Amino acid sequence: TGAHERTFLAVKPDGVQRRLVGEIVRRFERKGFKLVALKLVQASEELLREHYAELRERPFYGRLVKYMASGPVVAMVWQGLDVVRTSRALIGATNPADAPPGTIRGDFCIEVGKNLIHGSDSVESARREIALWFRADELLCWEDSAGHWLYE
Amino acid sequence: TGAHERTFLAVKPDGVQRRLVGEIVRRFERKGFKLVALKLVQASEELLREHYAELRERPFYGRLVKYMASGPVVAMVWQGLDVVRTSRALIGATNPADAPPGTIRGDFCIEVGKNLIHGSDSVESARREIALWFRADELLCWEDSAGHWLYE
Amino acid sequence: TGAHERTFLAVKPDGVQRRLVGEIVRRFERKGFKLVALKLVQASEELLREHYAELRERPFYGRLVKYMASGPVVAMVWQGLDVVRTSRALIGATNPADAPPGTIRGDFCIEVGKNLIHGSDSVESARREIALWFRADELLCWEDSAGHWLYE
Amino acid sequence: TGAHERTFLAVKPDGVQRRLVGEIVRRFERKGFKLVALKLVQASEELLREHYAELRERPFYGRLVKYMASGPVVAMVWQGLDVVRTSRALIGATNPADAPPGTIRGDFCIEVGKNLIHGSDSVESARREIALWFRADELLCWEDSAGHWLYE
Amino acid sequence: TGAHERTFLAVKPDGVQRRLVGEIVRRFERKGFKLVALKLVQASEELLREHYAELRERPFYGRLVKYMASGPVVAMVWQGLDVVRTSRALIGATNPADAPPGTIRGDFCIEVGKNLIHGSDSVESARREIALWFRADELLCWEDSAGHWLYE
Amino acid sequence: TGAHERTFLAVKPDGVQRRLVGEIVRRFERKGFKLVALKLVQASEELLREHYAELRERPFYGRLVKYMASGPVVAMVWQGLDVVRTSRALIGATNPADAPPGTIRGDFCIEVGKNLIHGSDSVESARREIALWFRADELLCWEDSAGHWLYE
Ligand SMILES: Nc1ncnc2c1ncn2[C@@H]1O[C@H](COP(=O)(O)OP(=O)(O)O)[C@@H](O)[C@H]1O
Ligand SMILES: Nc1ncnc2c1ncn2[C@@H]1O[C@H](COP(=O)(O)OP(=O)(O)O)[C@@H](O)[C@H]1O
Ligand SMILES: Nc1ncnc2c1ncn2[C@@H]1O[C@H](COP(=O)(O)OP(=O)(O)O)[C@@H](O)[C@H]1O
Ligand SMILES: Nc1ncnc2c1ncn2[C@@H]1O[C@H](COP(=O)(O)OP(=O)(O)O)[C@@H](O)[C@H]1O
Ligand SMILES: Nc1ncnc2c1ncn2[C@@H]1O[C@H](COP(=O)(O)OP(=O)(O)O)[C@@H](O)[C@H]1O
Ligand SMILES: Nc1ncnc2c1ncn2[C@@H]1O[C@H](COP(=O)(O)OP(=O)(O)O)[C@@H](O)[C@H]1O
Repeated sequence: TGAHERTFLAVKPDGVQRRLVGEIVRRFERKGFKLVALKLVQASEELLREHYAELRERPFYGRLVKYMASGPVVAMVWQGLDVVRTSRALIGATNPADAPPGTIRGDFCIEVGKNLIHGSDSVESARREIALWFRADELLCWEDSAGHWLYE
Repeated sequence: TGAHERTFLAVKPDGVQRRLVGEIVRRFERKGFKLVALKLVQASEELLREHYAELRERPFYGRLVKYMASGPVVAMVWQGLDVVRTSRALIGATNPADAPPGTIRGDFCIEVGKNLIHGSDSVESARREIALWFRADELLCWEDSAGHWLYE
Repeated sequence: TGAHERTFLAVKPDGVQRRLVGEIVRRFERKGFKLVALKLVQASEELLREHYAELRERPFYGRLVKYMASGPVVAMVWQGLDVVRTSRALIGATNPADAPPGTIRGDFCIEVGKNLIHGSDSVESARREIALWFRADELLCWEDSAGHWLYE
Repeated sequence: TGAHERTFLAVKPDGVQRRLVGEIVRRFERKGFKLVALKLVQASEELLREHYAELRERPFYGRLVKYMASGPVVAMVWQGLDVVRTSRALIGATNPADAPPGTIRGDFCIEVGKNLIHGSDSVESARREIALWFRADELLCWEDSAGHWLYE
Repeated sequence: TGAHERTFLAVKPDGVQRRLVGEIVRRFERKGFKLVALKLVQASEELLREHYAELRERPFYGRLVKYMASGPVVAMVWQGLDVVRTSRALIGATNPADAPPGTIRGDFCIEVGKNLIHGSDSVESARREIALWFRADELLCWEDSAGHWLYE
Repeated sequence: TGAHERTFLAVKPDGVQRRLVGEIVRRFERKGFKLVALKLVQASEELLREHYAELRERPFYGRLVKYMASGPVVAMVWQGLDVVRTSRALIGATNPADAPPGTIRGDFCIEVGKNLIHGSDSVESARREIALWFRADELLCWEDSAGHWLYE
């Protein structure tokens, strides 16, 4: 899908509580990605169980779903060339301990259960999570004036 | 009322296009205010005309309304003591020329017809603007861990 | 006297707790002031009522002493031309509501009882506060390479 | 001349030595002004005597000219609506002591003889200083892609 | 050779348009390198074709050359120990996708055909590129006060 | 042990002199580590050769001791899960040439003898260095409100 690829990102409850929302948004803005959906939300455990359905057998599954519902998250959709892969690169490893300085988690986090943010792991997960969290009318198309200075 | 006062803020289309959303959000976060609503919307002229109803007869009203409808805006509700009056101070004068460095308009723009942000001018205006832009179930109540170090 | 004037500054418990120590220090560093003493302490109530002796008969005095004692404070001494008066300008007005953006309290604080920093109000108060918080041996003399570019 | 107004700015030798060139440039970029000339230069005392000709009777004139020639300056031309007036607002008062936090001098400087930067005091001085420091071919015209988000 | 090694750097037209000049300059300043030449130029295709002579037969050569000529570039010479190799590390991989967060390309862009900066690839290349872009009298020798705290 | 592991960090004389203390502190603060001791000192040569005891027979040992004694150092103790190993990752490789951008030395330093910071290399070295630089009464215990958002 080229430069029209989209990913689902969410600032987790710890990110909101630590006042790192603007700090997170800025990292993706300064990179050149296009913000196309944004929402402050109180995620229900039902949505979170489906969001993390792949992890249902894991010992930390219950804790994860409860933590993600214990406070507001900032749900987001970002657009650009390799946005899924590259957003993951900017996030850093799942475990902050393996994430180098320079990444969100390397700069801001200690522990895997309190990493600040979610990013889709693949284009298939992205497509699944976009539809899960957002309605079609919540996804905005806009002509970026500086697009020519990011692409070609 | 009190620490429970709320204000309506909006990053205008130039804020999104100039990649200043994270920059704007960060400044209210670090000030100590609570983010209680957030969404990226593409506003109709109809909404904006109601939003700026009092400016109906102004020579610049057409330009304002079109400009606000020209791109996505980030709609926000912030909560805290004296948040309406204080957010306006953070934003700076309507004309960025009269807005001192240190303010959002002082640091980040030039002209009155492109001043990167809207803020409610009073508690009564905030009350009308919140209801106009948000459904009541888009306004989130959450226990902020940071209020302990901001309030007596 | 002159370029060798000194002030006492302290990051209050809310400053440490909100992780704003580095931020505060950076602002005095980038200004070109010379750091001559620095220390993390749990100041005893006995020390704090002598520090705030002049506010004895104020209603808030009691809970101001108890608060400043309720956590670690970063005590420091800064040196430079007009440091006392210039520090207070940088810190901002006592009530953060009166403190403009660009100042520490204008950027970071909401309420008077949680204004993340103390600064000596006069040259004479500075001499007194410096002597009360530090021993003579804690105040360091060091050749300031940067001085040749900050002074005529 | 509207949005086509230009001003001459120079990072003084102290600004270069303190590594504040990028920091200075950033303040004018983030404001929305257009950089149209840029040059690292070793200013001769002959050029500096003419640059500051208005000050020839002043007791500090010799010292000023010698300081300005003791190291490289970053000579610049910036363009935009009220760029002369507004650049001065961003610089802050001549004497750093009268310049509030938020301005270059308020944030970064102590003493009048070591203020970090020069800005034209008027459009007439701007026109004089542009021609003094730059040849016509050193002034570049470029179409700013985000111009529509700064003007109208 | 030694601390006297020099490299040619250029902020490409996208760096100027995305207002990242001050951001780029700040990163070499804070690393400890000495700025010895600086100018904003509008490069001819002829200069750029010589600059990228080795890429003459590449399928993207036309696009590169036109893009580089499409807007003003900031030409620079930086000086310091291992400055060529180290600047390249600061810049990051040619393709911004392979450039880790923390690098200029890692933080600030997406695509290989719009990577905001050029850096010499070797001491021999730097020598050719400096002579190509600068006259010898545009290269400044100045006694840096900061070298004392960067070098043994 | 665990979340209560502690490391010793020191801003070396070049760190203080280059006004990078606030910068360094901020980076450990934003990471979520807890500051438990802090102090500006002129460390005696006798202390420094016992601190660097293990490097006795190294050629540089002599001038390393004398350098670290030639100016004020900011001694500190930080606390958190895996703080020792994570601090060293944040600081970067001993030779800044091997230290990637995003790390402290990768961002700020050029040469091995002027790498602006020391950090304990192991848990056992930390216990030893902490005890050597601080008295038991200088290491503070305080309730970390932020901990509930950094740990599971
Ligand atoms: N071992 C664990 N203990 C507690 N929480 C975990 C653990 N592993 C993962 N998590 C949480 O669950 C989220 C989803 O895990 P996973 O899908 O493996 O990683 P990612 O978010 O990188 O795709 C993580 O981002 C993290 O917040
Ligand atoms: N004279 C003008 N010319 C063009 N646009 C204007 C003018 N005055 C105001 N505006 C636009 O209309 C908005 C609303 O105006 P107003 O309510 O007076 O200011 P504020 O938003 O600061 O309360 C302003 O923020 C600005 O975007
Ligand atoms: N009305 C008040 N209520 C609560 N605390 C106050 C009040 N006024 C002052 N304080 C506290 O007492 C401290 C010292 O008071 P004062 O000397 O008046 O201000 P400053 O610290 O700006 O010099 C202030 O920093 C503030 O935290
Ligand atoms: N009293 C003084 N002593 C030393 N240097 C001064 C003094 N006054 C001004 N200067 C230097 O001379 C420059 C030019 O002075 P002036 O034209 O009055 O101010 P400005 O630069 O604000 O236009 C100042 O920016 C400053 O660097
Ligand atoms: N495959 C490509 N497609 C488009 N542009 C490219 C490609 N490879 C390189 N370029 C452009 O040409 C410039 C010079 O290429 P090269 O010398 O290989 O890299 P570097 O500039 O990192 O030394 C690159 O910085 C980039 O702007
Ligand atoms: N080859 C060298 N030349 C000069 N100084 C050195 C050299 N190697 C190490 N040092 C200095 O000695 C300090 C301690 O050395 P070491 O323990 O090897 O590194 P680190 O401090 O990263 O653990 C370093 O921080 C550095 O300043």
